[PDB]
Amino acid sequence: MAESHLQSSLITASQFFEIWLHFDADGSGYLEGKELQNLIQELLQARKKAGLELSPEMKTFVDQYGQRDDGKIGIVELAHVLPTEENFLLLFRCQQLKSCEEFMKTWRKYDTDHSGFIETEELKNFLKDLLEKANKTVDDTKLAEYTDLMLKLFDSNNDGKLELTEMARLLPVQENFLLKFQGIKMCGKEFNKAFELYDQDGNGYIDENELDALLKDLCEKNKQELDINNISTYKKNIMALSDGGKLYRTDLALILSAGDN
Repeated sequence: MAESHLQSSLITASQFFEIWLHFDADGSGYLEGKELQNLIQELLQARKKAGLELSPEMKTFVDQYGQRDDGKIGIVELAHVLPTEENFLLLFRCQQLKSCEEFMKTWRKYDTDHSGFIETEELKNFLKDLLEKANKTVDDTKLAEYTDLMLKLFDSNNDGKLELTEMARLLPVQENFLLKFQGIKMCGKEFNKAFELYDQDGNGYIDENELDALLKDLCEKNKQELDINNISTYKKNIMALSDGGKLYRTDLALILSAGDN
């Protein structure tokens, strides 16, 4: 299949997601390291076989990732490795364009007062906002393939909505608190209760401070994913989805919800 779509056309997100899924054996929602040496090995092949020289990015993705055995890649890394959508990717990397933790700040803006996951009509609208960011307005071919990959590659329960791990899979794992935040999954139930704990005034609202008060649990819970150094930062990022410096938990829960859906 790769061999066909890899160097076939500018393939959409589910396709490139499939081609990459081909080697994405551990289905960890990310290409592995060896799988990368195994995938990237198929890339240079898709080129040699499909009669296309390997693009500096594929040949380099291979030169770069051909040794990322102790490394992993998200949807965005592979999204643009293959010529799936040089245009749709503009929003694809919109997560990594300036910041992994910052873009997410914008992800919740349209999320209807930030429900914790975008909607079908909202996310479908969200991609548009991506268009607003790319300053190009990625055509239907760019944003649709995207709109769908958002709710599909992350389909919590298949409602049509969007959670973070999709945006987190297409976002920059490099500094994203999410890739660690997923494993950081306390539990939507502990989220609700801890949050309530952070809700010291009993007002139903958590501010960017409680956020670090949230992380304090987290770092002590997993210094492997939550460092008390970046914890204040982990409080900062969830904050990115909060409301006017005061967070409505519907924004944080998504950061570390086990996947309550």
